[PDB]
Amino acid sequence: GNFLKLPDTDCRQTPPFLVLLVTSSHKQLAERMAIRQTWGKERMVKGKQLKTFFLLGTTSSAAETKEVDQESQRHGDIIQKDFLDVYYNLTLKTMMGIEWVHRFCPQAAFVMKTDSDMFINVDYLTELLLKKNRTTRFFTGFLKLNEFPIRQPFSKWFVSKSEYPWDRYPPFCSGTGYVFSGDVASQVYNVSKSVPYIKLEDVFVGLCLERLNIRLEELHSQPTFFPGGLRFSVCLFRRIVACHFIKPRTLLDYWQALENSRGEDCP
Ligand SMILES: *[C@@H]1O[C@H](CO)[C@@H](O[C@@H]2O[C@H](CO)[C@@H](O)[C@H](O)[C@H]2NC(C)=O)[C@H](O)[C@H]1NC(C)=O
Ligand SMILES: CO[C@@H]1O[C@H](CO)[C@H](O)[C@H](O[C@@H]2O[C@H](CO)[C@@H](O)[C@H](O)[C@H]2NC(C)=O)[C@H]1O
Ligand SMILES: O=c1ccn([C@@H]2O[C@H](COP(=O)(O)OP(=O)(O)O)[C@@H](O)[C@H]2O)c(=O)[nH]1
Ligand SMILES: *[C@@H]1O[C@H](CO[C@@H]2O[C@@H](C)[C@@H](O)[C@@H](O)[C@@H]2O)[C@@H](O)[C@H](O)[C@H]1NC(C)=O
Ligand SMILES: [Mn+2]
Repeated sequence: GNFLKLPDTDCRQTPPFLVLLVTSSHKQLAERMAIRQTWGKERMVKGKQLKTFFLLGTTSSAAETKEVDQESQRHGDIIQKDFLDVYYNLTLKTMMGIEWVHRFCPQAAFVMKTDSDMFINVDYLTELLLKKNRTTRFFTGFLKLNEFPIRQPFSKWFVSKSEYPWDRYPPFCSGTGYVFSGDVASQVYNVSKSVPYIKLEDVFVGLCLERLNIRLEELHSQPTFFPGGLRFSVCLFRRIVACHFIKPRTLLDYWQALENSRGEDCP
């Protein structure tokens, strides 16, 4: 599948319950280390297996290439293919992770694609997934159902009429963090080449899901995904799945907070 790097893992021997696919660029070593020491730490969660992998492309920098090679050797949790790792190549990065699930971890019950600047409560997520009784063609996160392409020309998410010619986008979930049943990876990979390309990964995936007639669903009666970020509180963070706008130092402090208060009860 042209994977310069493959994780040292065997999903047939121990099928994971939840696989985390984390996007980060080569220089963001601090982010990856904070995740590996916090919510990305592999463990049983209510007896369910959690695995964490980092999606990376390639870089022109010889120094960064070397560092990432050493990191892969030392940690074995990097999935890599030869594509220029840049913001407007995030669609390739996403499709690489989905390809990895399809070819090497079709046993995964659930897969979460997430950003590096995020806080994820796998405990609460696992609890909600076990409660949802939705194991096939399932896809959730922060639902974006009536979106219009951004035509403001210097905007990060700007798309020309040539890049996306229609007035509205299909349903999709924030690329900050979305979750799906493992089977969906195979279906998306399968239809990927037939769907109109878009440089925005979450929209691209939304196009594929629409082609597949897979409808987006809310994970819970209450909001659990926060692309806009949140005011921090131990009690609030115990009852959410994902929060954006979290830098590495902050992530470590939040993880420590939750550890320090483990054992107290909340309203
Ligand atoms: C996305 O990554 C692809 C693959 O690396 C980039 O395409 C290559 O661009 C390099 C220059 O960096 C050329 O030398 C190659 O001929 C291209 N190869 C292919 C297969 O296209 C592409 O430029 C990247 N996208 C963006 C927006 O930077
Ligand atoms: C003010 O919030 C922003 O509002 C725009 C619409 O006006 C849009 O909903 C933004 O979400 C982004 O939408 C992009 C496609 O247009 C998508 O590729 C990005 O990943 C979205 N970003 C987030 C944070 O989900 C929204 O931020
Ligand atoms: O070349 C790049 C640029 C960004 N990212 C990742 O893509 C996600 C989105 O980037 P960022 O948070 O900077 O932007 P946002 O989409 O929250 O505006 C993050 O996990 C980044 O680490 C990446 O893997 N490669
Ligand atoms: C998930 O299922 C729980 C167990 O209910 C039993 O099993 C499911 C698969 C159905 O066949 C149901 O008719 C059975 O009684 C429920 O307690 C729980 O509410 C379900 N969760 C949701 C979100 O509906
Ligand atoms: Mn981000």
